[PDB]
Parts: sequence; C-alpha cells; structure tokens
Amino acid sequence: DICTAKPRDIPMNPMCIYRSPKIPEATNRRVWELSKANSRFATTFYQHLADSKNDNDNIFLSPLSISTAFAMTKLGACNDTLQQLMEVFKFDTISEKTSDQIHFFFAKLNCRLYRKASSKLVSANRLFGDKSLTFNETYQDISELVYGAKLQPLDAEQSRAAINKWVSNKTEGRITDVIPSEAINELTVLVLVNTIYFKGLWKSKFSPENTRKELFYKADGESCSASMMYQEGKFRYRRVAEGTQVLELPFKGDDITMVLILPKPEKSLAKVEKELTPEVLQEWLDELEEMMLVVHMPRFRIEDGFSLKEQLQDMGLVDLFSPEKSKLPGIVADLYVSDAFHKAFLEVNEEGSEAAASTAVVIAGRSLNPNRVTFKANRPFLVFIREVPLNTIIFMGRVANPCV
Amino acid sequence: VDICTAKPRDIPMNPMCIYREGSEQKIPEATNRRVWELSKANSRFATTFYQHLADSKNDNDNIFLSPLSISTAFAMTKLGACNDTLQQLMEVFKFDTISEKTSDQIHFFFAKLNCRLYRKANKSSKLVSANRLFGDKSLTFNETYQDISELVYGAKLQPLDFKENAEQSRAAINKWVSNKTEGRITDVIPSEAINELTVLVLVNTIYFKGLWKSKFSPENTRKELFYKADGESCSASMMYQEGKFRYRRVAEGTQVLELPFKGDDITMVLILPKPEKSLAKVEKELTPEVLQEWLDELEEMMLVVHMPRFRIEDGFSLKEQLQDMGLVDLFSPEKSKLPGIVAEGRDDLYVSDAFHKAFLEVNEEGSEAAASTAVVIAGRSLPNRVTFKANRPFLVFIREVPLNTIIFMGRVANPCV
Ligand SMILES: CO[C@H]1O[C@H](COS(=O)(=O)O)[C@@H](O[C@@H]2O[C@@H](C(=O)O)[C@@H](O[C@H]3O[C@H](COS(=O)(=O)O)[C@@H](O[C@@H]4O[C@H](C(=O)O)[C@@H](O[C@H]5O[C@H](COS(=O)(=O)O)[C@@H](O)[C@H](O)[C@H]5NS(=O)(=O)O)[C@H](O)[C@H]4O)[C@H](OS(=O)(=O)O)[C@H]3NS(=O)(=O)O)[C@H](O)[C@H]2OS(=O)(=O)O)[C@H](O)[C@H]1NS(=O)(=O)O
Ligand SMILES: CO[C@H]1O[C@H](COS(=O)(=O)O)[C@@H](O[C@@H]2O[C@@H](C(=O)O)[C@@H](O[C@H]3O[C@H](COS(=O)(=O)O)[C@@H](O[C@@H]4O[C@H](C(=O)O)[C@@H](O[C@H]5O[C@H](COS(=O)(=O)O)[C@@H](O)[C@H](O)[C@H]5NS(=O)(=O)O)[C@H](O)[C@H]4O)[C@H](OS(=O)(=O)O)[C@H]3NS(=O)(=O)O)[C@H](O)[C@H]2OS(=O)(=O)O)[C@H](O)[C@H]1NS(=O)(=O)O
Ligand SMILES: *[C@@H]1O[C@H](CO)[C@@H](O[C@@H]2O[C@H](CO)[C@@H](O[C@@H]3O[C@H](CO[C@H]4O[C@H](CO)[C@@H](O)[C@H](O)[C@@H]4O)[C@@H](O)[C@H](O[C@H]4O[C@H](CO)[C@@H](O)[C@H](O)[C@@H]4O)[C@@H]3O)[C@H](O)[C@H]2NC(C)=O)[C@H](O)[C@H]1NC(C)=O
Ligand SMILES: *[C@@H]1O[C@H](CO)[C@@H](O[C@@H]2O[C@H](CO)[C@@H](O)[C@H](O)[C@H]2NC(C)=O)[C@H](O)[C@H]1NC(C)=O
Ligand SMILES: *[C@@H]1O[C@H](CO)[C@@H](O[C@@H]2O[C@H](CO)[C@@H](O)[C@H](O)[C@H]2NC(C)=O)[C@H](O)[C@H]1NC(C)=O
Ligand SMILES: *[C@@H]1O[C@H](CO)[C@@H](O)[C@H](O)[C@H]1NC(C)=O
Ligand SMILES: *[C@@H]1O[C@H](CO)[C@@H](O)[C@H](O)[C@H]1NC(C)=O
Repeated sequence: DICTAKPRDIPMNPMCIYRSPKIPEATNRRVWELSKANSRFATTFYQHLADSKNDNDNIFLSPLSISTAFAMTKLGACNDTLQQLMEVFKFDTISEKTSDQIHFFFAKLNCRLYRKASSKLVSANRLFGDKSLTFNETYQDISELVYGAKLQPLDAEQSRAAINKWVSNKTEGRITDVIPSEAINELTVLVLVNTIYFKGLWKSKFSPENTRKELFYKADGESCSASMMYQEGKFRYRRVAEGTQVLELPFKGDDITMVLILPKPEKSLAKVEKELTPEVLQEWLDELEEMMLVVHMPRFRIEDGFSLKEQLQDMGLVDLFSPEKSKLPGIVADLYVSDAFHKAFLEVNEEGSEAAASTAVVIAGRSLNPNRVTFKANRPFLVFIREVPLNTIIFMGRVANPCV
Repeated sequence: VDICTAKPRDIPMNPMCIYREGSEQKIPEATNRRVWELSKANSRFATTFYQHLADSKNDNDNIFLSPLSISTAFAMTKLGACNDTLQQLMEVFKFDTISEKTSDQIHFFFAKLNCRLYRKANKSSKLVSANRLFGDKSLTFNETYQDISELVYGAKLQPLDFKENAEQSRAAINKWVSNKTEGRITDVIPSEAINELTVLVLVNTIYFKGLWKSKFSPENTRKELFYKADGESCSASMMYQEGKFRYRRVAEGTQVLELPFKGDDITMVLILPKPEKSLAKVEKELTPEVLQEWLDELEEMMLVVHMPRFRIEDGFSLKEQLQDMGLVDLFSPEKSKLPGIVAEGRDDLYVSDAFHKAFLEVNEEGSEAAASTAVVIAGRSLPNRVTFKANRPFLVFIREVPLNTIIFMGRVANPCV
C-alpha cells in the first residue's frame, strides 16, 4: 500500500545516490517540496518544447507524468548519467531524504492528486525491456510497488503490438498506436512509455444551445471557423501585468481546475511563453478575484505524441541516450535508453473534459451590467490543469489552432 | 343537492335567457370530455386576454393574474345576463367554441370543473376557492338567482348597507377577500368605486401554496446584481439546483421548463426565450395548442436550474381590456341587460366596473400565490397602478396537470427581492 504506508515499512533505496556539492493544511512536508520542484521543471521544459515548435502547432503534455517516468530510471542510474538526470529534472533542488526516496514520494504525490475523487484521471505507464537481459528482482518490486508495475520484458514488432495494444487495454481505445512503426529495431534496447489524459465535468457547465460559429485568428495571419462556446457567470479572473488576461474555470469538486492565459492582441503568445517562471505563475494565480463576466471559448481536441529524446538531450540529458556513456546497473541484475515516448489527449466542450453527455442549463432572472468584462479567446492562449489546494501542474499545453 | 356528484338531469338549472372536424382530441385517463373542453375554452380566453394586457404595457413591466378566477367571476355574472349582453359574454369568454351540450350548461360543468380542481387532497399542496355575492340591504333579489348562485358556485348573498354607507361596506368586502387569501390580497376594490347607487358586487377568490417536489437548498443560494433598462441596478437572490426535470428546447431556441409541486397534480412552467431574441415574439405566438404541444413534448432530463427567490403583485381594472375584445353592452347604463338578479327595487343595472389583483411568491421551500376578481354593479365608473420598468423577463405558469388548467400566468421582469 502506498496511499498511507511509510518508508520505514518498505526499505526501497537506490543502488547509487547523489550529492550536489506557506505550508498547507494536512500536507506531507516532503510531497509538497517534491511538488514545487516539478512545477519549476514543467515551466522550463515547456519553454524548450514551445521554442522548437512552429507557432501554429498545438501542444499538450503532463509534465508531472514525464518527471515521474524519468524519476524511475534515476533509481538504477549512476555517475554522469545520474548527475545529468538529477540536474535536469530539478531533482537536486530538494532535501536529501526526499531525493533518495524520490520515486516513493512521487507515488505518494500521485495517490493524492488521484484521491481527487468524481471526475476520473486515467493513466498508462510502463517500462519495456528486452528479454535477453535479466533485471533486478528488487528494482522490479519497488517498481510494481511504486510505479504501478514492473518493467515488462519483450524482445520483434508484435512488440509494437504488445505496447500500443497494452495501452489500448488501459486507455480503452482513448490512447492507441503510441509508438510509430519505426522506433524498434536491431537496437531496441530499453524504452519508456508514458501516456495520460483527463476525464472531468465543469463545475459550471456551458449550454450547447448557445454555441455560435465565430472566427479564430491563427499565428500566420489567416483566420478560420471555430465552435465558440458561451456562458454568463461568476469566475476567478484577473487582468495581470501588461494586459495578459488570466481566467480560471474549475471542474466539479473544486480541487482541479483549468487556468487559461490569453495575451493581448498585440503581444504574441510566444512572448508570454518566454516569461513563464514559477514565481510569476503563482503570483498571477494570487491576484485572481471573483466577478461576473461573460466567457467565450472555442472547443478543441488535442492529441500530442512525441519523443522526449531530441528535446531532453538538447537540454543536457545526453548520457542516458548513449550506448557508450550510459549507466543503469540498477535494473540489470551495460544497458542504455533508446527512446522515451509521451502521449496526452485532451478534449473539451460544453460539459467538460472527455465528458460526453447532453445537459441543459436554464437561468432565469439574470441581467448582467452592459459595462461587463468578456473573455473572448479568439486567438492563441495557453492552458493549465492544476490541482488545488496543492497547486500541482498536471497538464500544461497550448491551443494555437482549434479549427479543422 | 350535491353538484359534485349530480347530473344535468337531477338538478336542472334554469336561468332566464338561453342562446346559440377540427376539435382534435388529446384527452387523458379519468377525464370527462366536457370538463376538459370547458377548461380548454377557458384557456383560450386566458391567452387572448394576456396578449391584450401585455400589448398595453411597456415590455419591461410585470404581469400577473388568475385567468381562471376572472372567468369564474363573469360566468357567475352571466346568470343574470340576457340578450346582446349575453352573446358578447359567451363569445368574449370563448364559450361559444364548444359543443351544444356544454355551450348550453357552462355552469354545471364549471361546477364539476371546480369540483376536480378543488377536491381536498395532497395536504402538502393546498388549493382552494371562495365565492360570495354582495347585495344592498334593501332589495328583493330574484329567489332563483340566489339559488343557482349558491348551488353551482357556492356563493351566498350577504347584505350590506350600500345606499347610505358605501365605504363601511367597501371595507367589508375587501376584508372578506383578505381572509380568503391568507392576507395576501387586500383592497381589491379601489376607493370610491362603490357609491350609494351600487346594487350588487360579485367576488371570487383563489388561493395556493405548495412545496417543491424537489426542493432547492438555501445553502447554495447567492445574491447577484440586476441591471434594469433605466440604468439602475438592484439585488437578486438567485437559486440553484441540479436534477431531473421535464425540459424542451422548443423552436426559435426557446426553452420551456417545468417544476412540479408535491403531488404532481400541479406544476409551474417557466418559459425563457433565446438569450438575444424577442420575448414579445413568443407572447404573440401563444395559444392553447402551442402550450399543449410544447408540454406534451417535454422529455425528462438532467439539467441545472438558476431561478430567483422573488415576489410580485398586479392590480388593475379589467374594463378597458374586455371592451377591446368585444364586451360592450355590459358596461353601458343603456345597452346593459341583467334582468335576472333583482326582483323589485331597482331599474335595470349595468357594470360600473370590475377589478382584479394577484400575488406570487417563490423559493427553496416552494411557492404561494393568490388572486381575486370583483364585479361591481351600478357604482362609480373609474385608473392606473404600479408601473415599474425592469429588464430581461421570462414567462411563468401554474397549472393543474390532469387537464391543463391555467390557474395563474404572467411575466416576471424584476426578480430583485
Ligand atoms: C540528513 O538527515 C536526513 O536523513 C535522516 C534519516 O533518513 S532516513 O530515514 O533515510 O534514515 C532524516 O531523519 C529521518 O526523517 C524524519 C523526517 O522525515 O522528519 C523521520 O521521518 C519519519 O517520521 C516523520 C515525522 O513523523 S511524525 O510522527 O513526527 O509526524 C514523518 O514525517 C511526517 O509524515 C507524515 C505522513 O507521511 O503522513 C506527514 O503527514 C502530513 O501529511 C499528511 C498527508 O500527506 S500527503 O502526502 O500530503 O497526502 C497529512 O495526512 C498529515 O495530517 C500531515 N501532518 S501535519 O502535521 O502536517 O498535519 C507529516 O507532515 C510529516 O512530518 C516521515 O514520514 S515521511 O512520509 O515523510 O517519510 C517518517 N518517515 S519514516 O522514517 O519512514 O517513518 C525519521 O524518523 C528520521 O529518522 S531519524 O533517524 O529519526 O532521523 C533527516 O530528516 C534527513 N534530513 S534531510 O534529508 O536533509 O531533510
Ligand atoms: C345535440 O346533441 C347534444 O345534446 C345531446 C343531449 O344533451 S342534453 O343532455 O342537454 O339533452 C347529448 O346527448 C346526451 O349527452 C350524452 C353525453 O354526455 O355524451 C349523455 O350524457 C349522459 O351519459 C354520459 C355517458 O355516460 S356513461 O355511462 O357512458 O359513462 C355521461 O358522460 C360521462 O360522464 C362521466 C362522469 O361525469 O362521471 C364521465 O366520467 C369520466 O370522467 C370522470 C371525472 O370527471 S372529471 O370532471 O374530469 O373529474 C371520471 O370519474 C370517470 O372515470 C370518467 N369516465 S371513464 O370511463 O373515462 O373512467 C364520462 O367520461 C362521461 O362519458 C353524462 O354525464 S355528463 O356529466 O357528461 O352529463 C350523462 N349526462 S346525463 O344526460 O344526465 O345522463 C346523455 O345520455 C345524452 O343524451 S342521450 O339522449 O342519451 O343521447 C349529445 O351528446 C350532444 N352532442 S354534443 O353537444 O355535440 O356533444
Ligand atoms: C377574518 O377571520 C378572523 C378570524 O379568523 C375574524 O376575526 C375573528 O373575530 C371574532 C369576533 O370578532 C373573534 O372572536 C372573539 O374572541 C374573543 C376572545 O378571543 C381572544 O382572546 C385571547 C386574546 O388574548 C386569545 O386567546 C384569542 O385567540 C383571541 O385573541 C371573545 O371574547 C369574543 O366573544 C365575545 O366578545 C364580545 C363580548 O363582550 C361580543 O362583542 C362578541 O359578540 C362575543 O360575545 C369573540 O368571540 C376572533 O378572535 C377573531 N379572529 C382572531 C382569532 O383574530 C374576522 O372577523 C374575519 N374577517 C371578516 C370580518 O370577515
Ligand atoms: C485488459 O486486461 C485486463 C487484465 O487485467 C482485463 O480485465 C479483466 O476483464 C474481464 C472481462 O473481460 C473482467 O471479468 C475482469 O474482472 C478484468 N480484470 C481481471 C484482473 O481479469 C481486460 O479485459 C483487458 N482488456 C480490456 C480492454 O478490458
Ligand atoms: C326571477 O327569474 C325567474 C326566471 O329565472 C322568473 O320566473 C320564471 O322563471 C321561468 C324559468 O326560467 C321562466 O320561464 C318564466 O318566464 C319566469 N316567469 C314566470 C313566473 O313565468 C321570475 O319572474 C324572476 N323574478 C322576478 C320577480 O322578476
Ligand atoms: C561513475 O561514478 C561512480 C561513483 O558513483 C564510480 O564508482 C564509477 O567508476 C564511475 N564510472 C562509471 C562508468 O561507473
Ligand atoms: C331580449 O331577449 C328575449 C329573449 O331572451 C326577447 O324575447 C326580447 O324581445 C329581447 N329584448 C330586446 C332587448 O330586444
């Protein structure tokens, strides 16, 4: 059991260790620390990601999800491979204890972010290794005990089937064909596979009988047709520094919410992206205050699938992806990382996330003031899916083009 | 005798003057075909009168009344109606649009009608009525006029000294309506409307109060500002609820919701028009068929509901309006003809005027409402009341399920409570 056990009860330290030469109610000191650390990686990682993608391309990912994945291997990692892992993911800017049993506190942080009832948050993670080699039987245990499962041996394309089809089972169709038909080969050593997507309803719904057909202005200069939803009501909003508009739409339960961030018309979304930093992010989330504004927002489905390899290495995570430089004796009873794949899906509309249903919403007596605030997202804006009251960034993406 | 369990061949009511494809059947279980028919033809006056009322008000003003009550009252008056005065009565109140066996006994079935609508049931949903005739302490009224009146409407003839004390007696009437309306309806008859020439006054009352089948939780109620047309703003207590309710996104993008009271025999029907479309557009499209149509269609559903916690009142002379429709002879010291009321003591009487008043209340616990109609014979002949201009209004109905009888109907424009 992970939700409430205790480390003292299940000795689970790594083979190698590393040494780099506003407390909320009923919250574990560590789990909090570890969490703030992830939000400092998520923003940096998002920048590099953004920077490398065209300005019309949508984005979506669960940074928390990637952090966890790599946080595993940093269990059998050693030397330069361990240093780069540690330095990159910000794992080094946290206490010694939390860092040694990092993998554990992560599981602990999950049990909670998931104990968030109501709307369900499905995920599907596993490490697939080749049968040729033999793995530590304890690595496997601390894995099945903390990372949901054990590195599943494999081999060689009925493998792509095994994988993609393994995710099929868990994501029940939602996530499929995870890896392409050109990832495995005469060099298919070790591969990471992590996928996720969120399922939830809006605390305060939108009404289908109010969805017009507005125009959306894309990054190049053109414009296109989008399904613009509409709604009148109370919301946590705030005109932050330089105009940038921040708006928070919560899901039922009030412990998970979607923060939207729309820049002015003159300032490109790209400019806003180059300023994200934990401090500036929370701060915006502090100036929020309730009001009665209108809300316009296009529907959209977003399915991002990519290799973290090129992006991480471009960040300094090079040894892990090197046959002659790697160092993961912590799983073998050497070996190296071939490629790691991530996948997130996110669909939105009148009802919420992934939530498919037809409801009605009648409001009699409401008459807002002509001098009202309106949030018309007819242009590129960022999106967050944070958890409360922890402020954990679960998904963070960008909607550059909802049309099509 | 017992009207409620008697037939037209057991207590044949004799007045003084008698008169005279496409009637598409959608009648339910335990329902008499002519009772339904009357109600429908009642509802027909209900919608045609509303349009004339509204059409004479600023579109941001409230409107509330009991069309049922206004019909009962005049039906009670028809007893003594007799020639042209009688034809315009039967026509204006949409009585000439039904079968001969009904268009020749409107009282009997009306009685039956009241029997159904008023039979003491579901203690968690009160709905009563009271009728009363008010006559001059010095006159021999027609003996059979008094009888039919107490039989079919259960309306006794209480004598008051009009000739000398018109106000003392005015307060006696308004005080009566008051008791029958749990105190909600006061001073139905304005002032100086009753003078020393006044012969008879016919009054009718209706009262209601019922809990919501599915309450609202005061815990989730919040206050929000409301902006009127003049630019002024006031506070509102918006209620919220999530659950199973009969709904239907009728044409034009016009919603139509129903909220039932404990006993499922009576319910409220809210009608909100498209966020940015006319509401007058609908008011002029309103007809019994349209209501039935929309209501039969309503399919259950899971929806969220945001409606206020308000109160509203209307008071006004039916005169100007009923004449617009054709009720002329009755209001004329010369053409009027009501010879069945007085035996001796007073030369032909006319209707100086008629008044109505209504009250409606709503909240998490449920709803209450009341209404009265008063017809004064030979009194002072004269008018204007509260004229508050609001903003963004929606319609409201309170009906009796078994056969769609409109007990109350109107337009809420100022939820500001
Ligand atoms: C350089 O020294 C470094 O290492 C030494 C030794 O490390 S070793 O253990 O690997 O050998 C470290 O010393 C050791 O660490 C101690 C410590 O963590 O402070 C201590 O850990 C054990 O005892 C802790 C205190 O227990 S308590 O009884 O005093 O509370 C305990 O910490 C508490 O855990 C609970 C918990 O897990 O629930 C926390 O509860 C809080 O959050 C809950 C919800 O959690 S959730 O994740 O948000 O969902 C809420 O339900 C709860 O209400 C809330 N409590 S509240 O008061 O805020 O409301 C509680 O906050 C914590 O204080 C440790 O649990 S643990 O999960 O954090 O590990 C527990 N771990 S255990 O050892 O397995 O039992 C060790 O006893 C201690 O060993 S020692 O020999 O005594 O020194 C040293 O700290 C470390 N320094 S450092 O690395 O630089 O930081
Ligand atoms: C020119 O033709 C026209 O005039 C002639 C003559 O009219 S006259 O009477 O003025 O002279 C009309 O012919 C006469 O009318 C007949 C008729 O009503 O159709 C018929 O009426 C008598 O018999 C009817 C049928 O009885 S039954 O045995 O078949 O049931 C009867 O109608 C029934 O009344 C009951 C009732 O009141 O209980 C109804 O019950 C139904 O509803 C009840 C609840 O009612 S409520 O008010 O909504 O609460 C439920 O409790 C009950 O369960 C339910 N019945 S159920 O089966 O669905 O469950 C029942 O539905 C009716 O059918 C007459 O009662 S009455 O109140 O309607 O008057 C009864 N009246 S009686 O004359 O006193 O006996 C006459 O027999 C007939 O005369 S005749 O010479 O025999 O033909 C002619 O119809 C008319 N044509 S029209 O003007 O164009 O329409
Ligand atoms: C609308 O409805 C109300 C009631 O529903 C009517 O008002 C009632 O009027 C009657 C008669 O006027 C009242 O009855 C009187 O009760 C007296 C004692 O009751 C009071 O005593 C204490 C006060 O602390 C309380 O326990 C109790 O609730 C009452 O407050 C009797 O003493 C009276 O009897 C005699 O009085 C003198 C005798 O000297 C005579 O003039 C009388 O004829 C009689 O012999 C009397 O019975 C009744 O209390 C009133 N209702 C209430 C409870 O307030 C309205 O009249 C009606 N509207 C109309 C006019 O239609
Ligand atoms: C995915 O694999 C799991 C194996 O754990 C299957 O789950 C079982 O499904 C059957 C019905 O086919 C149930 O009776 C069992 O309760 C499930 N759990 C177990 C432990 O057997 C599942 O069927 C596979 N495929 C999908 C898409 O569900
Ligand atoms: C009171 O009204 C009745 C009529 O409703 C008059 O009495 C008779 O009523 C029958 C039944 O309608 C009629 O056919 C007769 O024409 C009426 N007159 C008579 C006696 O045959 C009665 O006249 C009225 N009272 C007064 C004094 O006018
Ligand atoms: C890497 O660092 C470890 C110390 O953790 C050291 O023992 C080892 O020799 C170094 N080189 C390799 C490739 O392991
Ligand atoms: C009024 O109607 C009766 C029949 O009801 C008729 O005999 C009488 O002549 C009529 N009088 C008038 C006003 O012409």
